[PDB]
Amino acid sequence: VSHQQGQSHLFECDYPISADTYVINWYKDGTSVMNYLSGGEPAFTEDLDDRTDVQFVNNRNLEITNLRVSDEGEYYCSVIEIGAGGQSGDGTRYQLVVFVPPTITLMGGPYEVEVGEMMMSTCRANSHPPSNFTWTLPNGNVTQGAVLEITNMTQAEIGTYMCTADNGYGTDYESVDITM
Amino acid sequence: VSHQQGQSHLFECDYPISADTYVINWYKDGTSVMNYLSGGEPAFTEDLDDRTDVQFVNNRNLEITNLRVSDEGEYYCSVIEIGAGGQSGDGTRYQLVVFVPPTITLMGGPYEVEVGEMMMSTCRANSHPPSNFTWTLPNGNVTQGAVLEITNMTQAEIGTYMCTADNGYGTDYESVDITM
Repeated sequence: VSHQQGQSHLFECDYPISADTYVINWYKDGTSVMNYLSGGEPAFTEDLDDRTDVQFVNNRNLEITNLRVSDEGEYYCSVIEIGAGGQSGDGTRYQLVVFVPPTITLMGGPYEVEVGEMMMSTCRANSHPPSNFTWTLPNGNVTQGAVLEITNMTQAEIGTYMCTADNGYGTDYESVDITM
Repeated sequence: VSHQQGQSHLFECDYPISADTYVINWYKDGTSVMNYLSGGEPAFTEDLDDRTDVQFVNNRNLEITNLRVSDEGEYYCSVIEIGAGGQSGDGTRYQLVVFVPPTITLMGGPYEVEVGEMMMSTCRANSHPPSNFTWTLPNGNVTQGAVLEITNMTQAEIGTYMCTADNGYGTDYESVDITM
């Protein structure tokens, strides 16, 4: 399940609780990030320690109201019923994705090139997951990879070059002219 | 055509230029934001003045590489051919949308309410365009509007309440418990 940064997500503890007294834990990648004893107060731990944007709702469910990329991971609750006939088990496991669409920045040059000289340009992008890159040359040809390289500048190489960055959660492009 | 903030957009001047000497202007909502004389240098004006993230590519096209919400508007180029038989005309008009998905923040209370007393909660969201809001009550009933209001707290009103914000370009929600 995916969201962008700053958005909320609520994980449901869907284990059938039937005891008057019980303990709930929420786990992130196998480590407890919240513990709760029925009738008490939820205590948030580890990655969720010192976060003001976390909530325990309906005495069951975990909510993070200001998602960060670092919040990504697998979440599930474990329930322990206290007293006679008391059972224990886990809720459904959820995989949280917090994505950031690509925004490109370009590093390199020169973009004005002497005949017979060279240039290099590295396309980069702020994103999550990390993006895949291509360069599109003035002739439409698509090159795979973040690095654009011209080794022997000719009248044939002058034109508009376009980087594209795509991480499955959005796309960005940026065009620059290479001239003599 | 839509993008998120920080992404690029390139507007094409698709007027058929056939003169050796010509002038190109780019307009935003009817006001010139760039002028260019063939063989000279592009000069960016008005809203595009003092922006380092603007480019004039292929002696034709306008590019903004760090989009802001304020960049929204209608864009088109106008071409003036200089000399004998010289013509003039406009390129295609484009409508640029720069959206921000909703991120909710909640304002109000109390969320612990005395019997017979009242509470109010106002759901808000950072977004563009501005979002439409609903509250979902513990009984599933969906109320339209950003404001949640409880006037006579009863055992019947306790439970989880959920605001949803949606602006056509994404959705966010946030759940809070109202108890006695």
